[PDB]
Amino acid sequence: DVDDLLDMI
Repeated sequence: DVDDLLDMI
């Protein structure tokens, strides 16, 4: 989840 949100950044 965290990695995908980081990419969302």
